[PDB]
Amino acid sequence: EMVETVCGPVPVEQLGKTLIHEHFLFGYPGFQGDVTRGTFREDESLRVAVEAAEKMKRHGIQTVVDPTPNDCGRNPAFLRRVAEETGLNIICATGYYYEGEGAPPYFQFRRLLGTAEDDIYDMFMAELTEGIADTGIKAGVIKLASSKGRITEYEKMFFRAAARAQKETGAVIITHTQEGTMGPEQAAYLLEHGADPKKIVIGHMCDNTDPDYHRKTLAYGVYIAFDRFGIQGMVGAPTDEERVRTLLALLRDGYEKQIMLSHDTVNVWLGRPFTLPEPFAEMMKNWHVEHLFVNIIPALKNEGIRDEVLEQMFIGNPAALFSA
Amino acid sequence: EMVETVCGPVPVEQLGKTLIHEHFLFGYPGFQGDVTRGTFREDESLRVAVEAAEKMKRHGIQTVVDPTPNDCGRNPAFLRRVAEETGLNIICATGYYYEGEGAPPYFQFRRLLGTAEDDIYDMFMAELTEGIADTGIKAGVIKLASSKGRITEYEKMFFRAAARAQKETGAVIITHTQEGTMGPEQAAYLLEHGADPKKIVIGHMCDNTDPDYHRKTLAYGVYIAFDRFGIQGMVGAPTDEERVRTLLALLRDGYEKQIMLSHDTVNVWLGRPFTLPEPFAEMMKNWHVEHLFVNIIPALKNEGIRDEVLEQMFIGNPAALFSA
Ligand SMILES: [Co+2]
Ligand SMILES: [Co+2]
Ligand SMILES: [Co+2]
Ligand SMILES: [Co+2]
Repeated sequence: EMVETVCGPVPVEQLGKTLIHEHFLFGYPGFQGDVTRGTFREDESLRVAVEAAEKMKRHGIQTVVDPTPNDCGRNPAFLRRVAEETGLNIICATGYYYEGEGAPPYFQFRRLLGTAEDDIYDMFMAELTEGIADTGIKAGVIKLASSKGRITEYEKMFFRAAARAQKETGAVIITHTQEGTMGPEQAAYLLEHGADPKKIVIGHMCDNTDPDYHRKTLAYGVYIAFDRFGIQGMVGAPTDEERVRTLLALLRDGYEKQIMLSHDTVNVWLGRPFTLPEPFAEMMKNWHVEHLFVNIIPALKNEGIRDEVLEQMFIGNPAALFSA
Repeated sequence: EMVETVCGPVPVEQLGKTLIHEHFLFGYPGFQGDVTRGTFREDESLRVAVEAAEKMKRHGIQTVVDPTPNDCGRNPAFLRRVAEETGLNIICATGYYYEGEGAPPYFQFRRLLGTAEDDIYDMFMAELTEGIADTGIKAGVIKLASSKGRITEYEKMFFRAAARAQKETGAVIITHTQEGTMGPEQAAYLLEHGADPKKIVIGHMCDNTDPDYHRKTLAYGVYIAFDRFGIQGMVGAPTDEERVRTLLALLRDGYEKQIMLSHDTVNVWLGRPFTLPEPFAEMMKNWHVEHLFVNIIPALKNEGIRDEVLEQMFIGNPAALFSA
């Protein structure tokens, strides 16, 4: 009946309205090497992160799951500062990213030593049950990620280790899927290694616009997340209009007890600042923590989606997910 | 007349006996994610690094070039602690590793933004002429690295930026070659982009046992390094016996003014500790900073190599390399 947050154990019944997937900080692996020109400005970063948290609170959000991977600049102590300042519950993750935006050399080397999968399991257990570094903060979810059209040999080590850790702890698993691929495959592979579908959220499912793909994933009894609302503009990637269309089809089928919504925001980028080209920037303008509440939810309600269904997704589902 | 060390400017004439390629600290990208079980313990690490420095001093070494890449745990302030304690000159690098043991996502993303190559040049210039982070330490070399059988599109950004920075600063370039490939190609590519061959060291040349490959590289007028003595058994390394065989062939051809020797030690590993299996462990037993002096140099002298040739490699060559 408890979940580990960056401020310690909190009753699951008190989580309330939740965003299942947002980042306060995030950096692409390699950002650390660009420290001279891409300094981490902690004060300004905290101010921005706190402002984001306050924007969430204004729409009734009480809890955020921040699944920033261990190799992507995860900073539990920083998250704790945000939570202490705002009263928001923040749940962090233990896990590594997928190969293309991860840092595989370290555990690839340990794989050559023959200990990598066991080391990963040990890491998960340490961070779920003991604490991260010297912070005293425990992770509340395991973050998994796969590549485009493939769960690689490297990635599979983490999947297997995650299943082992989940069996021992009852921990929630949150995943990344790449470019609308591998949803059913992730669910199937985790379940074959004994993971509990009621403790799994298959992420970035909104990237795929074919509802049959979602239904294949939902068939495993897992949660799915439409967690990238506001991200638009890349070549073959979907629009919010497409995301909403897909979501409406699944709600019509009665899948609301398996669906959660988020934005996958990056409120503070680690490394050097950057700007997107003007056409791309305009397309990305809705990518912020208020977008679900100001734009998407009103659109769902315009289509006749009832408040009880919306409450199921934002309140009921996180409560059920984190409950034994 | 001067080179930047971790303790500031030192006259090139005062560098004396030098090891061209050793790591006080090193981690494979991703080590940061295993912080809980693999925390950097600074007091013990400093004790070990200081001991390594004292071992090198006992054999007359006055200077070490530590080319730890920016994405592999480079810590200039730590190197400065070692140097302040021991009086050893330590010269550090600016650069990123090759793809397979690097963290490319960050600069791959900036390549997509259209700024990466200019950003890398900016970083090199900042770190060579201003300082690394808030340390006040300037790098004295640029570290470059290529993959097996090719210099990738990613890697080439760094090669071009390095040639540009060299033209501007006169900085020395130190390279990594992967599995005995791309020696000639690196030299050719750098010179094509205006780099000075008398300021370039093509590294890991000892991995290749065909002296024609070395002669092809040497014809560009660059330095080469047999810089991995002690590494045998693993990663396809030749044996030290094979390294010595190749080296003797080149010294007898009269190439001593273009050759330098080192071990490429990792004195303190970043991340979780590890042990090699007993067969591998035994093969790697000589991989330490005293090996060239206790074992290899005596083997060379047993093969008729004179003190004047040895002094050319360890004293004359580094002095020439770092001189205008
Ligand atoms: Co993701
Ligand atoms: Co994310
Ligand atoms: Co190397
Ligand atoms: Co090295």
